[PDB]
Amino acid sequence: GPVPSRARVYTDVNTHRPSEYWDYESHVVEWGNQDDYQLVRKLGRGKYSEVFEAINITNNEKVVVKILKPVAAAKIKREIKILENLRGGPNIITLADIVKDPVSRTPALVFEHVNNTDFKQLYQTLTDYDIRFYMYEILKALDYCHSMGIMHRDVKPHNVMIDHEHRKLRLIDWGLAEFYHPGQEYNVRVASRYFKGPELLVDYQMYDYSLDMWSLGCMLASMIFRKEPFFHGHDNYDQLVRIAKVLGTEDLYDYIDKYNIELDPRFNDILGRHSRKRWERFVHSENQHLVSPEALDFLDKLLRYDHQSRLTAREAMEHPYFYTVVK
Ligand SMILES: Nc1ncnc2c1ncn2[C@@H]1O[C@H](COP(=O)(O)OP(=O)(O)OP(=O)(O)O)[C@@H](O)[C@H]1O
Ligand SMILES: N#CCc1c[nH]c2ccc(C(F)(F)F)cc12
Repeated sequence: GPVPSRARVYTDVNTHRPSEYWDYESHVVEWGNQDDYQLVRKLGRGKYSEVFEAINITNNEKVVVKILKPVAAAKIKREIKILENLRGGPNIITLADIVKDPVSRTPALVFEHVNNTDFKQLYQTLTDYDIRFYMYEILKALDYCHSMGIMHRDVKPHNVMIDHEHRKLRLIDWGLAEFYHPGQEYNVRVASRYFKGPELLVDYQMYDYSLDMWSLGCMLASMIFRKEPFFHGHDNYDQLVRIAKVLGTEDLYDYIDKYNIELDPRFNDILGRHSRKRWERFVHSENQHLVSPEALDFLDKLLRYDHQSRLTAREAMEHPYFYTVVK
């Protein structure tokens, strides 16, 4: 069957920590006072929650309340434990409280509010310097959570809040996050389609933190090349074909061979034969201002089929692409 894999960094984190750290089922939730929060307006509704802007009436400060939809309780305790474990970490959203919603009778996660800049404005106007600056801020969040034995598994621009006025970034939406345990087989139905790593698309379950680094590369490619999304699959199968038209099919077959993966036969008629395209092929007059040899070298080291061959978040921080960023 498939050959096992383990991360090349932070494999022992959850072994060195006490069981209480990762055993989220055993965690006893400390419930706050639901009346401290007055809902102001609905901000959105996803598959797993309804999101509201609210006011903490004990300090008159804005908060965001995520009221969980009645779903599997195991997912809820996992997100709570991860948020508590990561609290105070660089650029990690702060979980301010956990209360029982009086209407839904389900948990409501209270977060610090970020006065976030409109997603479209960020995509359209962040400069070359700003992309490098904010990518460095995301790497601080990812190296932190990976160093804490957690993979985010849903890295994408809608999960990265920026209050541009205050040069403030927060990595949010930890609902798909998981503790990394070497040898564990994980569910491949994670991340948004355009950000799914090849490991997910080829149904390789023994993945790790490096999945986040692929997602980050997808985010970077779409920003610098002005191509939203960069890999535009019609479904999860066509998603792998879109990647193969850029990275080539030879390296894909080598990846499948190395990990002894049985590729879904549905791919035999759609993958075709493709050679890697040099990153310069995607440069044009409308994206030249965001492209540099350092950006292309960095992107090249994230977008690799072999999850063990990608830069880790800490190695990425050392890359020349960030030399210009004020530290
Ligand atoms: N801490 C926070 N501060 C401010 N706004 C927040 C915070 N957390 C979440 N939000 C906002 O809550 C809103 C609703 O979130 P939701 O997951 O339902 O939608 P979405 O982000 O637009 O979708 P998706 O990420 O799946 O594409 C979004 O506009 C998001 O920016
Ligand atoms: N794509 C897109 C827009 C966007 C939303 N949140 C971000 C966080 C970082 C970056 C960075 F500039 F660093 F790539 C971009 C965004």
